[PDB]
Amino acid sequence: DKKFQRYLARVTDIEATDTNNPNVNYGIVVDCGSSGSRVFVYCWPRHNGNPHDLLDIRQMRDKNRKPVVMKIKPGISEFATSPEKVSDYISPLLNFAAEHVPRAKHKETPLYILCTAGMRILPESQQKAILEDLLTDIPVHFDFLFSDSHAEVISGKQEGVYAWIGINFVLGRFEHIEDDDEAVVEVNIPGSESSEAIVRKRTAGILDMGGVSTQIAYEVPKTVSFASSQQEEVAKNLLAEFNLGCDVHQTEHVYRVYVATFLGFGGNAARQRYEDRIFANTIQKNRLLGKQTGLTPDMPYLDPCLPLDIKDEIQQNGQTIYLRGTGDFDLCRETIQPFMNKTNETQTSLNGVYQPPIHFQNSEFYGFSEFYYCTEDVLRMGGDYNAAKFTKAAKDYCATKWSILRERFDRGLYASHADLHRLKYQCFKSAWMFEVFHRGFSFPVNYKSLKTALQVYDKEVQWTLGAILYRTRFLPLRDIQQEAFRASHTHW
Ligand SMILES: *[C@@H]1O[C@H](CO)[C@@H](O[C@@H]2O[C@H](CO)[C@@H](O)[C@H](O)[C@H]2NC(C)=O)[C@H](O)[C@H]1NC(C)=O
Repeated sequence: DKKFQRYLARVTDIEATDTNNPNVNYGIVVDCGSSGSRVFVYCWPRHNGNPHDLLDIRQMRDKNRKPVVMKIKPGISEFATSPEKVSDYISPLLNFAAEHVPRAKHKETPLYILCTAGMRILPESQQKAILEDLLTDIPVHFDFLFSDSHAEVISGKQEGVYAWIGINFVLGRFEHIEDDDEAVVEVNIPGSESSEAIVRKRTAGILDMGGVSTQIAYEVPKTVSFASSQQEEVAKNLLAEFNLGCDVHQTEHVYRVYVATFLGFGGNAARQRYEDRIFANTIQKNRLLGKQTGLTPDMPYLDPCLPLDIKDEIQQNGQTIYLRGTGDFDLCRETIQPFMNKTNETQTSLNGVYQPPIHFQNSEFYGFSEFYYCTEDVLRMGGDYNAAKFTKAAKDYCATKWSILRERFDRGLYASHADLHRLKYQCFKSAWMFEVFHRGFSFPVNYKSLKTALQVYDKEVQWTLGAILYRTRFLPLRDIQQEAFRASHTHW
């Protein structure tokens, strides 16, 4: 009903942004990643004066009814030693934005340049060099609102928060009241009595398993009781407390969000760590004294995490170890358990990192990247996750002879996104996905509220959307509280 209407509205309301309307305002965000940089132009109409409503921010739409986006390579981090050269590298992006945003609105349009992993690993001295060249150079060539705070290297925690804001915004979870169809939660605002709890729309957490890293972000509605003051020190760094509303004295839009990123716990990284131990363990006595030493193709290591009868090899330090897949999904899950790096500490997930309790019976999550590729690309069951249906299909895929899988791949049976790498490593990654989810993060096997997906309302999740939404959160104060800040004239 209201979900279908919102679903239908976002897909069909793509009419080009009316640049001739003086009541539209604009904002610009640059995502400075490692592989490159992208710019997004967002617009919104005048705020309706309701303190409970956020801005109606949307991607700008050109005359062709396309999102106003441009991308360039290879990224800003490459100029670690050429900071003076950086302002010309982002010039194609700002000229692109200046074209679409009306000249009259440039002075009132903010520009935000937020850099992620590419700049995080540079020496701090060189990070500051790049920001300063942008800060001193851009204001002369463009009229956008650009200050020291507008150019920044954001942390991975901030990136997770912004992405969490982005998805919940498009899903309408910050629209309050009219939650008649949607689910609601009881919230304890940080630093407030237990009887001051409020009731508002439940939010959706995000699970993202990339090639290298796995990320998890969700809201912690209820007060958390920590076991140790030290545990709280760790949790401090994994918890974000912010206010999305314009009134700092209201609490309706105050959220506590947990964000954790696990380097080396992505699908591909896990497979590499697994192969590393197979390679290292060649000189273990059990491997040497058996017939799975792996030193020649006639005595290969039998890998249950590979499709049945596939022949693979590990090359490292000039040596070579030969493998043969036995396609045992359940045995693969047991083998890769150690690589989650779980400890015996309570309230911890991967790598012994603290995790706030999840109200599983009253929660929902979206699964991105491998969570979707491992359910859809070959198993063809993306969307609502069901452990029983997934484990069965995953088991059957792994037990299928490599030649049969290979023959089906050539006939086009699988998703057009699936390549031979997907066909080969689906088994390991499906089992890794299953274990990270159900024993890494401890989601119940019967969990019914996970939806794997590639996009939401037929559009990619823009963490830049959560960034613009957070940075512009006070603009509604103009339309609303003009009186509160009226100048007081003195009669001397
Ligand atoms: C998983 O845990 C293992 C240890 O249980 C980590 O391996 C250690 O990494 C440190 C680097 O900080 C080395 O100094 C140790 O020698 C390693 N020990 C062993 C036995 O290899 C490993 O880095 C962890 N994995 C991830 C992805 O964090």
